[PDB]
Amino acid sequence: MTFVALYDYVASGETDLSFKKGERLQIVNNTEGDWWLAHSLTTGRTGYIPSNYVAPS
Repeated sequence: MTFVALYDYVASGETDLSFKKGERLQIVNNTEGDWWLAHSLTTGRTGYIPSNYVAPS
């Protein structure tokens, strides 16, 4: 499922994914939690993102 970033996000660790507002991100894993594993359709990188920064697209 594809979500779209509502805000910019700047990563702070090894495992999260930076992204820009409007970037489209594929869900890799959102089975549970506030942090989701996502895959960017702009960069192709995969990492954890804050779920409250994205909405379905």
